[PDB]
Amino acid sequence: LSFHRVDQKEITQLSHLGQGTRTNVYEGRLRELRVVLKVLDPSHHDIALAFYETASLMSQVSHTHLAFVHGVCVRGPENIMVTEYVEHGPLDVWLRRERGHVPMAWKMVVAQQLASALSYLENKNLVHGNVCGRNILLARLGLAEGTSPFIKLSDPGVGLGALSREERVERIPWLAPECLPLSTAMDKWGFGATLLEICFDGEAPLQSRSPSEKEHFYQRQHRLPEPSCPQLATLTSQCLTYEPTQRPSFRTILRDLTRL
Ligand SMILES: Nc1ncnc2c1ncn2[C@@H]1O[C@H](COP(=O)(O)OP(=O)(O)OP(O)(O)=S)[C@@H](O)[C@H]1O
Ligand SMILES: [Mg+2]
Repeated sequence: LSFHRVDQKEITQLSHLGQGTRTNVYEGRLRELRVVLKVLDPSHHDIALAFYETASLMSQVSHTHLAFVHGVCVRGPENIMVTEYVEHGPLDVWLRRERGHVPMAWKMVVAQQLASALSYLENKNLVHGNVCGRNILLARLGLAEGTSPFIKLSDPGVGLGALSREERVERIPWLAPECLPLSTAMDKWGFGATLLEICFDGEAPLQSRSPSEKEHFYQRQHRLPEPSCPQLATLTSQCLTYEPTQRPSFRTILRDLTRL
């Protein structure tokens, strides 16, 4: 309910960027700010409500590493979330294109930035539910001498609670295992999975596997792979622990990363 209604006349739709979860995403302009326009598919009212819920919740938080949500445009039957365009796009796509050339120090800066934003959300007691490399956007590349990367975590889109089992399974291994059959504990697991994804240059474990085989992995409660670095491995394994209450707080995660 508490979100800004963007007028259709204030937005200009440019190029199609990709399909998202129940969406098509376009570059746009907001009268001018550079934005993305997330056009909801024709949906049951409960999906639209979950879409509105995200826009409302995201409009009331602020963080240097959270992408802005400008509001929602209702254009006839259409529902369009209007969010900040982040210059260099998704981290996973970028890492895959740049693989082999990204130092561990760079990855540790990015990790700390993400842990900072999630520590703030944990404090606000706000569930994200879609922490993954595709949703970490690069505002600054930080490869050049004297530079440092700068990320922004985007909104979760249609809230996890409204999605089907099939699309929850597709979100494995970022999806917390307790969510397969809503606590901020789930974002600790997504963080851990995103750290693995980053360490492996944008390739998450279990992505060459079928949906039924991802589901089976969780049902057997197999442990996800560890990175080579034992301190980093200690943190990822702690985050990627099946019992949610055994996952460390983001205050603790943040402290551990700062020493790395
Ligand atoms: N904030 C942004 N800035 C720049 N490009 C973006 C942004 N958000 C999305 N994109 C682009 O749009 C494409 C589709 O984005 P997705 O994140 O897959 O869509 P989505 O509607 O947010 O669905 P999710 O993340 O499953 S809830 C991405 O591959 C990016 O290239
Ligand atoms: Mg997204």
